[PDB]
Amino acid sequence: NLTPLFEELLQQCPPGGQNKTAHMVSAYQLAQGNWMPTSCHVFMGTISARRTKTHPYEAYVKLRELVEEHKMKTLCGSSLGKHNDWIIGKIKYQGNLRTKHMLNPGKVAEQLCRHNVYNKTIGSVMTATGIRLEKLPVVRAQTDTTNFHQAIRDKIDKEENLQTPGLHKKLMEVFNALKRPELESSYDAVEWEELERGINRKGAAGFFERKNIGEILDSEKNKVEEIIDNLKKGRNIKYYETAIPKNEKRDVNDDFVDEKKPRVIQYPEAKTRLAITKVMYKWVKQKPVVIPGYEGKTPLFQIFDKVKKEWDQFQNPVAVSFDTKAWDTQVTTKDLELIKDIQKYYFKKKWHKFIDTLTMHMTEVPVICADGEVYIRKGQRGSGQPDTSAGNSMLNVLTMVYAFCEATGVPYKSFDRVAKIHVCGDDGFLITERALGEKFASKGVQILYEAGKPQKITEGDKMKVAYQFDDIEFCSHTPIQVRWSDNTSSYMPGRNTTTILAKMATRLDSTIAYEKAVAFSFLLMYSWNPLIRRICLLVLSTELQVKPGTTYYYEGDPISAYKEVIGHNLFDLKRTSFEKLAKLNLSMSVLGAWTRHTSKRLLQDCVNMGVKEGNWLVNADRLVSSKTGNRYIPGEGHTLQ
Repeated sequence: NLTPLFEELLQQCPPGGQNKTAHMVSAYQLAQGNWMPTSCHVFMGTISARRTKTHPYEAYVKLRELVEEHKMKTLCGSSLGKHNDWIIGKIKYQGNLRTKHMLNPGKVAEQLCRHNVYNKTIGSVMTATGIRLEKLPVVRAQTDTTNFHQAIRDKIDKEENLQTPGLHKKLMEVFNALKRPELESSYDAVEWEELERGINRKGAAGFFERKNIGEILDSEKNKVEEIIDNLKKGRNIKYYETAIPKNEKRDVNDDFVDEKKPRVIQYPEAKTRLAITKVMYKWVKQKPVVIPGYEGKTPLFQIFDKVKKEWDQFQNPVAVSFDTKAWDTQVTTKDLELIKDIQKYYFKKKWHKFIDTLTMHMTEVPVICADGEVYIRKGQRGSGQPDTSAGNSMLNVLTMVYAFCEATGVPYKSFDRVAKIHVCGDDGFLITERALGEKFASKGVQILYEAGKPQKITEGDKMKVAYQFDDIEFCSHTPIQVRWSDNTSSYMPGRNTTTILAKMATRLDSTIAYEKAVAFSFLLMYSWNPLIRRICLLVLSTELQVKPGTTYYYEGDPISAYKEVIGHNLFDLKRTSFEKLAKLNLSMSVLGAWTRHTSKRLLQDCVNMGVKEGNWLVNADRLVSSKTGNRYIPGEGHTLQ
């Protein structure tokens, strides 16, 4: 009766270990009365209790008393580490972050250095069909300095999560169930050439740097090699991260979902990022993949077909979603230490002192904000570290297998026999049989809280379950089935039409070639969406002399290029799933972004252009060509990046 009240309190208790000595009672037994909490330390949703016949509300006031007693004797003195001392010398002005859990030593001197504009061609195409641009959500919000420091105080300014005693030994036992011993002690640094192939030269400079990635490559390689040398020998470097709001000028990726970035971007200097990537390439880029389920290298237009083939081998498949609240701030020092031990498993012994020193620097990180304010972060992850994707994915896989096995009784070495997991940093889900998944979905919240990865406050304290394939959510997307004219069916990455329109029509800048790279990219993703697909085809049909400039672009003909990645011709897309299309279209009607005329004014504009003589891309749309009589004859075309 009082059970859900206790379930909520137990997610405020400090995690503890087993007891045996004392009777260990759950939130159920507590609300049944006649149990008195001896301690507030929780182990698997149990607490210790003396059978002294209490009132259920006396028990609750007791446990709550024990917890608040604990919380005030625990919020207490962070001595700065010698290797971070150098940042104090650069301090010039008093701090004003008002942080309650990490040092704010002050503010350094300001240093010597983008708004949301429309893509005019793409935007005018939408305006031309009655899509009302003013009703579309804002998709690239820039935070001002005051809400930025608020985001720091709100999300970063925290003490490290308590975790179950012995957790990381258990996680290490999960790792040993899925290591790849044929790769142990084999990873070595890579050559400049391999590094330079896969690296964005626009990659951002840190607070004290001036040159970006490409400029350091061109003229300051010796500075990167010196950092490698220091770390390799175990000497300290002047390691620091810079903090910027999401969608700031320096918010640039070194390598369609961009919602997978936190509000505060924290990133090491470009010299330092190159140093880490040169040595740890094979691990941070996952070449080869050793993280089970890792999908960070699978294209979004492929991922759901791959998952479908696994869903299809279960009697009663369900998927349980991982939804950790602000994952990067929940990463603890013991978590980083676990990743370090795993890296050292795969790396040759000559890089172990490198790995150790890097990790030490990452456990207490000086962070400089854009405005110069300094804070000292304990643990956590900066979203811009080269290890973010690989470290987070591995950490997520271990913690989720741990939680599932503790929850269901399945032993770690038996996970691969009853469940399939997929991860992209903190994002992911596992597929398994309905009984197993429902048992994991109810208990996972409390176990994952005690493992130091609290889940987003869900409905009834259960994790989200998908009972049908296309209710799965992953990388901001969800499966939508399409029908091909060869009588096959496949799945594409679905997402709300309102969100696709806003992403397509807007840009941060400080050219039609870029708009056609966007249109081709969105065509690769969203050709299941008749409205997106037709706008793409029109924009691509604009100024055909101009080559395209941006996750993907096409050499030669975009329609051929499409046929290469997707494996069908655009013209063979017969049908999109009726129900899932209606779901993904609802916010068009809720926001008033379209009207009853919009779908036909768009089709008409395509027919109007496609009946004309020539070779028109719009005629690659099955239904447009149906009404023009003309077809599109492709040239020779290839997808690149």
